[PDB]
Amino acid sequence: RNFNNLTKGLCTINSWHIYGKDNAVRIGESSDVLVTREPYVSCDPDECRFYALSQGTTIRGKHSNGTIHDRSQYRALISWPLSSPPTVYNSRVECIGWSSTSCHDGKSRMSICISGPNNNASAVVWYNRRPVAEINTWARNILRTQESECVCHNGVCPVVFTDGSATGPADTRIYYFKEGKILKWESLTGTAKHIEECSCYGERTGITCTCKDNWQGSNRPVIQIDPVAMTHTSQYICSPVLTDNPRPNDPNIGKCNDPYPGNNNNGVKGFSYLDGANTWLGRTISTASRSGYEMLKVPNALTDDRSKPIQGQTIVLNADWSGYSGSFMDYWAEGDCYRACFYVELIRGRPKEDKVWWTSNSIVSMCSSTEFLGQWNWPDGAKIEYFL
Amino acid sequence: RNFNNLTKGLCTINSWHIYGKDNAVRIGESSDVLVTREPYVSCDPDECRFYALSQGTTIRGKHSNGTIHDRSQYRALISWPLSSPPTVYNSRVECIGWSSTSCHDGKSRMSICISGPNNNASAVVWYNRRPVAEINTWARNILRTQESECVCHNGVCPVVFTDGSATGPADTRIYYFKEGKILKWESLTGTAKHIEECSCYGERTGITCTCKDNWQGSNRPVIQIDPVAMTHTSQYICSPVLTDNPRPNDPNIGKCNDPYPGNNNNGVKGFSYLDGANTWLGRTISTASRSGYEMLKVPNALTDDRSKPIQGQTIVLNADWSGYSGSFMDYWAEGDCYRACFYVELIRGRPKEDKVWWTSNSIVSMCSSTEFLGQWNWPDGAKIEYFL
Amino acid sequence: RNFNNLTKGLCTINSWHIYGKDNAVRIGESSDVLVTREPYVSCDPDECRFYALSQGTTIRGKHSNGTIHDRSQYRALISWPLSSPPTVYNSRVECIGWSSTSCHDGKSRMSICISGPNNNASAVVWYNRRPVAEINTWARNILRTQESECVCHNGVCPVVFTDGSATGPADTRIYYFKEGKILKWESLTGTAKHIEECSCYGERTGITCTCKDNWQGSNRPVIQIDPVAMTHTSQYICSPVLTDNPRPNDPNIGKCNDPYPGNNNNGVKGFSYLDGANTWLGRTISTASRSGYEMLKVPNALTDDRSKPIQGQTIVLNADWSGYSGSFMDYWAEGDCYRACFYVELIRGRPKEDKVWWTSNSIVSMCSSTEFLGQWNWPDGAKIEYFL
Amino acid sequence: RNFNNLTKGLCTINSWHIYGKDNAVRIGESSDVLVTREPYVSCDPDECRFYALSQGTTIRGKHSNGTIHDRSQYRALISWPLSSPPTVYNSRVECIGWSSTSCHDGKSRMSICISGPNNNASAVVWYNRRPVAEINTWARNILRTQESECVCHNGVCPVVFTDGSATGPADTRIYYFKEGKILKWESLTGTAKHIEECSCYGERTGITCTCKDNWQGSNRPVIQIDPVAMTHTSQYICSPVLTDNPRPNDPNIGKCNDPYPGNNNNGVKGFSYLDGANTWLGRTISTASRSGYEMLKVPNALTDDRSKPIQGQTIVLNADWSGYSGSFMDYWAEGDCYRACFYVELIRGRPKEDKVWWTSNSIVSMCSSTEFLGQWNWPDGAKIEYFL
Ligand SMILES: *[C@@H]1O[C@H](CO)[C@@H](O[C@@H]2O[C@H](CO)[C@@H](O[C@@H]3O[C@H](CO[C@H]4O[C@H](CO[C@H]5O[C@H](CO)[C@@H](O)[C@H](O)[C@@H]5O)[C@@H](O)[C@H](O[C@H]5O[C@H](CO)[C@@H](O)[C@H](O)[C@@H]5O)[C@@H]4O)[C@@H](O)[C@H](O[C@H]4O[C@H](CO)[C@@H](O)[C@H](O)[C@@H]4O[C@H]4O[C@H](CO)[C@@H](O)[C@H](O)[C@@H]4O[C@H]4O[C@H](CO)[C@@H](O)[C@H](O)[C@@H]4O)[C@@H]3O)[C@H](O)[C@H]2NC(C)=O)[C@H](O)[C@H]1NC(C)=O
Ligand SMILES: *[C@@H]1O[C@H](CO)[C@@H](O[C@@H]2O[C@H](CO)[C@@H](O[C@@H]3O[C@H](CO[C@H]4O[C@H](CO[C@H]5O[C@H](CO)[C@@H](O)[C@H](O)[C@@H]5O)[C@@H](O)[C@H](O[C@H]5O[C@H](CO)[C@@H](O)[C@H](O)[C@@H]5O)[C@@H]4O)[C@@H](O)[C@H](O[C@H]4O[C@H](CO)[C@@H](O)[C@H](O)[C@@H]4O[C@H]4O[C@H](CO)[C@@H](O)[C@H](O)[C@@H]4O[C@H]4O[C@H](CO)[C@@H](O)[C@H](O)[C@@H]4O)[C@@H]3O)[C@H](O)[C@H]2NC(C)=O)[C@H](O)[C@H]1NC(C)=O
Ligand SMILES: *[C@@H]1O[C@H](CO)[C@@H](O[C@@H]2O[C@H](CO)[C@@H](O[C@@H]3O[C@H](CO[C@H]4O[C@H](CO[C@H]5O[C@H](CO)[C@@H](O)[C@H](O)[C@@H]5O)[C@@H](O)[C@H](O[C@H]5O[C@H](CO)[C@@H](O)[C@H](O)[C@@H]5O)[C@@H]4O)[C@@H](O)[C@H](O[C@H]4O[C@H](CO)[C@@H](O)[C@H](O)[C@@H]4O[C@H]4O[C@H](CO)[C@@H](O)[C@H](O)[C@@H]4O[C@H]4O[C@H](CO)[C@@H](O)[C@H](O)[C@@H]4O)[C@@H]3O)[C@H](O)[C@H]2NC(C)=O)[C@H](O)[C@H]1NC(C)=O
Ligand SMILES: *[C@@H]1O[C@H](CO)[C@@H](O[C@@H]2O[C@H](CO)[C@@H](O[C@@H]3O[C@H](CO[C@H]4O[C@H](CO[C@H]5O[C@H](CO)[C@@H](O)[C@H](O)[C@@H]5O)[C@@H](O)[C@H](O[C@H]5O[C@H](CO)[C@@H](O)[C@H](O)[C@@H]5O)[C@@H]4O)[C@@H](O)[C@H](O[C@H]4O[C@H](CO)[C@@H](O)[C@H](O)[C@@H]4O[C@H]4O[C@H](CO)[C@@H](O)[C@H](O)[C@@H]4O[C@H]4O[C@H](CO)[C@@H](O)[C@H](O)[C@@H]4O)[C@@H]3O)[C@H](O)[C@H]2NC(C)=O)[C@H](O)[C@H]1NC(C)=O
Ligand SMILES: CO[C@@H]([C@@H]1OC(C(=O)O)=C[C@H](NC(=N)N)[C@H]1NC(C)=O)[C@H](O)CO
Ligand SMILES: CO[C@@H]([C@@H]1OC(C(=O)O)=C[C@H](NC(=N)N)[C@H]1NC(C)=O)[C@H](O)CO
Ligand SMILES: CO[C@@H]([C@@H]1OC(C(=O)O)=C[C@H](NC(=N)N)[C@H]1NC(C)=O)[C@H](O)CO
Ligand SMILES: [Ca+2]
Ligand SMILES: [Ca+2]
Ligand SMILES: [Ca+2]
Ligand SMILES: [Ca+2]
Repeated sequence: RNFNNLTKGLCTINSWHIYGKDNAVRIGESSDVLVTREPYVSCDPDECRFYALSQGTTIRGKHSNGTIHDRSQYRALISWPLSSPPTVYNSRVECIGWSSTSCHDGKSRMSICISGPNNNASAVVWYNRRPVAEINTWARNILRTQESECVCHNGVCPVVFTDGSATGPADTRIYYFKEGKILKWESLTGTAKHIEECSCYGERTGITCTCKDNWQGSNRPVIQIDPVAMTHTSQYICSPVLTDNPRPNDPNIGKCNDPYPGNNNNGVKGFSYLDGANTWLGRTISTASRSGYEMLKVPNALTDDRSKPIQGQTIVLNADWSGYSGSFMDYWAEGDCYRACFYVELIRGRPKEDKVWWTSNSIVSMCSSTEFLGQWNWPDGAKIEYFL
Repeated sequence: RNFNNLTKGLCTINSWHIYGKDNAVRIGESSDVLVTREPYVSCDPDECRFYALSQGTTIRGKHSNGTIHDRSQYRALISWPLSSPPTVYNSRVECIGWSSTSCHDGKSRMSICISGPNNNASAVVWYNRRPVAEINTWARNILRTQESECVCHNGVCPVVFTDGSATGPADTRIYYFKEGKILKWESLTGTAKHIEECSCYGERTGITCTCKDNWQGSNRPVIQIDPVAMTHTSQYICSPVLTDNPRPNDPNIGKCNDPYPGNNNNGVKGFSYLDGANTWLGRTISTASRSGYEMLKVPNALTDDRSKPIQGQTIVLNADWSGYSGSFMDYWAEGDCYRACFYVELIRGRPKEDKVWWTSNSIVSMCSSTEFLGQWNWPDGAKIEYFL
Repeated sequence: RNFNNLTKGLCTINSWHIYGKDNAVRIGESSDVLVTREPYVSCDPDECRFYALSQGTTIRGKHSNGTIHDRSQYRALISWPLSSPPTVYNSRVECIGWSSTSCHDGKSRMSICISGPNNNASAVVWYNRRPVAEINTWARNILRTQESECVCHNGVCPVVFTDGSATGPADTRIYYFKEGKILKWESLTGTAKHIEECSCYGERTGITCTCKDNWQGSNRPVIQIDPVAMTHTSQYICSPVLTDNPRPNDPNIGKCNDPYPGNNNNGVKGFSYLDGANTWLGRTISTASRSGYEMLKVPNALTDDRSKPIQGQTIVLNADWSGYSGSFMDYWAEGDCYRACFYVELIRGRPKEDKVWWTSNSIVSMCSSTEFLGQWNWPDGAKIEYFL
Repeated sequence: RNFNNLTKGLCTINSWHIYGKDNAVRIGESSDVLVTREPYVSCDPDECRFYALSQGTTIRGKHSNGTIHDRSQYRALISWPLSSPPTVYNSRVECIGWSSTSCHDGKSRMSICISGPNNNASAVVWYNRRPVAEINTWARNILRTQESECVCHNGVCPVVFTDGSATGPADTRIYYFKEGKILKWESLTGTAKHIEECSCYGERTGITCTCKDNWQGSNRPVIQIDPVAMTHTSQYICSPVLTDNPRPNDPNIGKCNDPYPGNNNNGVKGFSYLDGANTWLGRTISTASRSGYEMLKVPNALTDDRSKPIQGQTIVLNADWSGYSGSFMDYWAEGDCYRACFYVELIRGRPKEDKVWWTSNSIVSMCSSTEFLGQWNWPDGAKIEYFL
């Protein structure tokens, strides 16, 4: 086996096709399905799998009560076969904790989990299913990371972490790992003013991460990483097509180097593919809550502060609950280009559906097509009343 | 590994022996068995597996309510080990959608799933467990395909699709795939007037598909495909032994090039093995409903419009519910001939058994023997009353 | 891989040690454990597994009602990992039917299942998980076979079948298979007057089978098979230590060439290891019913009509229900001898425990030691009251 | 494959990081999780797994009633994937019995289980999943062994056994196995006065075991084994930091060659890493009961009868139930040193929580870091009230 190199460009994105869907909440009404949240997708050279943070209980289990909670000792990063639900019997534990990332470098997989109390959390870096390196909290305020896959080039796998305030300046670091060992880290540079939950993908240009500004911005910060030089830059998506949630209405001029104002101290993990005229942005349909999901083709969104959509695709109707979303690609697929993919977390239960005492989710996932495919919409599909 | 070539003839069929049976509905009364329909069987070079369209819920789950429905977002093609039931914990998702086919070419498996609304459906073609090609609806009216396995020769795997009316002329296409890529497609030619749900098998003569005419015919249309030239012909089974359901009583003269009249706008997926004096036809015993199943040896059924049975075998008693049936063979078995096999879907629940609110099925499967074996009958075996 | 040859003698048997136990009925009180009966054990070159005939329902499932029944369409030979219980999710179906045998030849496994009505049953012979040969009933009266493993030498695997009366002369045949194909069969010869459910093992001397005479005998018939010449002889165990059930009390003179009288038209599957001074016989402790199990060292039991025990070991107390028992060995273990092993079926439910409506079992298994080990007793361990 | 040699020293232990946690009792409230106790962890060259003694029933099963019991016929050593819970469907049975050890030698795994009545117990030694050797009780009083992993060097795997009184002088033996065969055994020598449940680890210095004195001592006995010479010595941890439970308060002078007095006829399995200035001891926080767990850095604890802690880490709060603890390491990890690891059994149910009728546990596990990591605490996390 050899380390994977990012040698291809993105395939032309003309629409999105269904890739995976687990119907976890439907099935979990009567099966031993683990309560999860913060899911993602990540590929090995021979298999692609679903990932999420378990809550250490099934949905029907009485311990599902209180699972709106973010950071218990009962959480772990688990993975399971593509489009199956996360069950007690099919889920593989990657590491223990309440914030994670994971990626395959072509030879083996690195997984990182953070655990601990708010003022004393630590990351453990696993490589080829063994713990290799550990990182202590540097700001003593909820050390946290991507909640979707990292990306590797020639064995080097950059990861974005943040430690510090969720509502003011924080201490963000980019770490560069190889075989689970720390090669280097650096403090965030550039014009992004707050960074959380980066969604990343790689292509010949380098590694691109679209993150969330939880503090003041409703445009998304972007970190661009060179995995060879092990350096990065940051800014915001310039486009006035705003993609955080909640968010103001779309103006006609966006902001490249500062948060677009209107909504403070909140946000949702999201993603984009920034590729000149082949640029597509994901966002919730609602500007107020985590409901609906759509993709919008916004040429040069990264650099053009006047850019608007010229094409789109609804993924989840506004009437249906969405949640976190993030990027991944099958770096080991055949062909001359990397096919852009993404997942959407479909959150069920609390806080929006409070007749149940749990919070969980299912997953839907799409990849790009060079065809102009007809669109459907993809709800979680569970009926809350059945759980009462 | 090499691509499989269709180098053998069919084994002489003198009777049928039990091959597989999953008892899924019996077991699912108290186990996490997924609700399915439209099942089939398909072999890899090292394993044969059961396939079906899941409904994204177990039978005992409250979401089983309403599963008579054909095309939800919660359906997926799943596969699972031969004669095991389709459980949450043992089922592998091949792709997402509500109409499917799948086949191994000797090197890897191609699976195709169609999803979408009626007017905007699309096929995604997967090869070696990755999405490779996509096909948009061409008639905007329920793009649909075989619901049983396709067949490959030297890497070329033909698949029959239909888009358009179920009750009038429609747009049927034969696609030719290799490694999931589209080599060619062509519009239906020949005398078949309506084509749905083709059941196919291969042998040195080429690929033979027995389909369903949903519009006017109660004889079955046949498509014969040359996978090297990538061309086909079509007609009907000439025999007056009629094999659709519902259907008129058997006359003494059949129809080779037009639908045999009497029953309109309905039908069931079925199959035959058309091999001169070694010809066997499957059909429901009832002419009115999907109940019973029998095999009948009808020499030269394809070409002889006077042909009648000379031997037969009951598979399912008329007192028991049947359903879809289709062909498959183990192309990788030892020996000098291909052993003909088939499955019968045993539908339980709605619409025929409406005291439950679900629709599901189990599977029984047979292969041919050169012996003249004694016959049994093979019911689903579940007691509906237990589910109340 | 090479075919296994029977090149070793039996290890000296000085006691028996615990080998496996699945506690299936205990666990099945609250888990998806399949109802079974007629279990056995059989080894591959890399793994040993438990085998049994499923009834196509779990114990807690409502379809467990009526499982005292021997021969439904819902039965199948399943296998599962050593000492695990037979669950819906871990059981591999080998073939469909209600009477079976199975054995590995060193390269692949042959499994045989018989299915059908009483007057029209048939065997299907599977090799390397594919159907290869079929055998129709020859006497039209419940074609039936060993219900424990067969044994192979240089690719030749003999199997004993019986078709015909259970209460008078029947038609017993010994078949010789290689790669699932029929090399030869022959009618029973020798002095055994009725043969059912042979338990077999192999060693340099050939293949030895201890069977059951269901008609008149309470001593056990023995068939000795030469797998090279493909010939056999038969007689009874000469010893007055009688080992069928039910049975008369032990006399002082046994019978070598005729049934020992007293009990007609009943019996239980059993086994022995016949090895001169290293001979050990298994039997139920009760002479009236299937309760208890003990091993007795009876020198030259096969040939000495006065032979009595000189050592023994209780396996199951008389207070606890037993059932079928049979022989197997790990032919692929290291060392200079084959270690004798056996299983005992521990039947729970009907007819003896009729407060439940089901019949099932668990398994306990022992192998021999050259040590003189202390003895325990090994009950099924389930409490019937829990199932009410 | 080659036998592993103990060529490395221990990594410097500056703190402990989370390694694994199964949340078994939480999950088992609504899933088919087996009741266990006496768990441990052990690595193969390609995977690390959790181990424990099953009770042959799930927690929700009615047979969980009475599982405080130590030695039934329904117990077995099982293993299952790291941090998954021990379920009916994912647990692999290693051998049958109620006292165990297991270890991989670099080529294959040896597992040992003891079963039998108190006066007639016996060990069966399994190697590469086959029974190889057996050892009869020598003192006829509950033959028993480590309840955590053994350690191997160049194919030789020492194991400590005890047979005889729990409350007076007993007969302890050290056995030396290779490929499951007995090379040698010897009677305990040295100054340790009573030995049970040794927790062992290996490094270039040899094999170090920290055991329990059940008779008079609240300091822990230590056995140091040379796996090449196949000889050993014994004494006690000299440190006045006492680590058994229950135990007296810590004095200022410990005892090197005799039990430290105050508590008789009780104890708990525990462990330490004895490595000069890199020495760390584990213990319950409570001196009265199995509650809490902490690690304490006690330089030269083995040899210094005045030694006190200079650093520590809380693992489980005193408010939470703990239980057995033991050592293991991944001998096949990359790097220049062996990373010390340990598990803590978190016992739930009887005798401390008697509103339920069962006794079970979950597992938490840590390994060492060269960083000074922030500490969390790791409770079982189940709510007993949910089980009522
Ligand atoms: C079968 O399936 C197919 C395939 O999926 C279906 O076809 C798809 O249909 C959907 C739905 O219509 C389309 O999505 C929309 O796309 C438009 C963009 O395309 C339009 O505009 C293009 C740009 O035009 C401008 O520039 C060009 C320069 O060339 C210039 O020519 C033009 O004059 C103008 O200046 C046009 O080029 C384009 O035309 C082309 O395509 C047509 C087909 O679509 C075709 O007929 C033409 O011939 C030509 O080829 C077309 O006119 C997106 O604008 C739109 O997204 C907006 O609207 C949705 C609601 O529908 C909303 O959710 C989005 O967020 C967005 O609107 C919000 O944001 C805007 C930007 O800030 C803002 O301006 C809006 O006011 C709005 O903002 C408000 O809401 C948001 C969200 O809550 C909030 O945040 C804000 O604050 C505020 O409150 C859709 O994405 C697909 O593109 C189309 N696909 C294809 C391949 O055709 C087909 O319908 C299905 N068939 C059936 C029968 O069902
Ligand atoms: C143990 O197991 C074994 C193995 O399974 C069992 O043996 C099997 O027994 C079954 C049941 O009998 C047989 O199936 C039937 O086969 C017959 C065909 O064979 C008969 O006819 C042959 C043809 O004869 C004609 O041509 C020859 C030319 O050679 C000429 O000689 C003759 O005069 C005549 O002109 C004969 O050759 C054949 O004889 C041979 O075999 C005999 C044994 O079967 C043997 O004894 C002889 O010596 C000789 O060797 C034999 O006579 C099928 O016709 C029949 O199928 C029809 O009937 C069933 C109901 O039973 C029905 O469901 C079928 O659909 C079909 O009838 C419908 O369709 C017809 C065609 O259109 C129509 O004409 C009918 O009116 C009817 O139509 C109505 O119903 C349908 C369905 O609902 C509806 O759609 C219509 O609209 C309409 O309403 C059976 O398949 C097996 O072949 C046989 N197997 C073997 C190897 O023997 C054995 O019984 C078991 N033992 C025990 C104790 O249980
Ligand atoms: C810790 O574990 C160890 C290891 O397991 C335990 O030790 C074991 O203890 C058990 C139980 O006692 C033993 O099993 C019994 O073995 C005897 C056979 O051994 C005895 O007889 C031998 C033969 O003696 C004859 O020939 C010799 C020639 O050398 C001659 O010297 C002698 O005079 C006589 O002529 C003796 O050699 C042997 O002595 C040796 O071993 C002794 C230890 O056992 C030792 O102390 C001596 O020093 C010497 O070394 C010994 O005396 C079996 O006969 C017996 O089986 C019968 O009884 C059981 C009930 O207990 C019954 O279930 C059996 O079916 C059988 O009895 C039935 O069948 C008979 C034959 O037809 C019949 O005659 C009986 O009347 C009876 O028939 C009735 O019941 C059956 C069944 O329902 C029914 O079908 C009939 O119709 C009828 O109704 C046991 O198998 C183990 O051998 C022994 N193992 C070892 C290694 O020691 C130890 O106890 C445990 N410790 C503790 C504290 O628990
Ligand atoms: C974020 O996470 C980090 C990392 O985990 C947290 O930092 C950790 O904090 C914990 C809790 O405080 C520390 O654990 C304790 O460690 C001390 C040992 O360190 C102290 O003592 C050292 C030795 O000093 C002596 O020798 C030196 C020689 O150099 C000499 O200088 C000195 O004068 C004295 O003579 C000091 O070196 C050390 O200082 C160093 O570290 C400091 C930080 O800790 C730092 O600030 C300094 O600058 C310097 O660098 C420090 O003073 C353990 O003693 C202690 O364990 C005892 O207490 C706990 C309860 O807390 C108890 O459970 C233990 O069993 C034990 O006490 C029992 O046993 C004793 C021995 O017999 C006995 O004397 C006690 O009376 C007591 O006995 C009673 O209870 C037991 C148990 O029930 C019973 O059996 C008996 O019978 C009896 O009833 C803790 O382990 C970590 O070391 C520390 N880690 C690090 C890297 O800093 C941080 O707090 C977190 N942040 C936040 C905000 O939460
Ligand atoms: C604390 O809230 C953070 C994250 O919030 C989100 C969410 O659904 O909004 C869930 C994450 N939950 C988990 N990863 N478990 C939180 N992140 C953490 C570390 O709690 C937020 O981005 C502000 O810093
Ligand atoms: C019919 O009874 C036969 C077998 O009886 C036994 C039993 O528990 O006694 C179960 C077998 N059940 C199964 N193998 N399924 C039967 N054997 C058969 C073929 O029914 C008997 O040996 C007489 O011929
Ligand atoms: C009998 O008690 C012994 C062991 O006690 C412990 C315990 O939780 O205290 C459980 C073990 N349970 C199991 N290993 N099953 C016992 N050990 C045995 C062999 O029962 C003790 O160390 C005195 O000899
Ligand atoms: Ca924001
Ligand atoms: Ca029709
Ligand atoms: Ca008898
Ligand atoms: Ca003690």
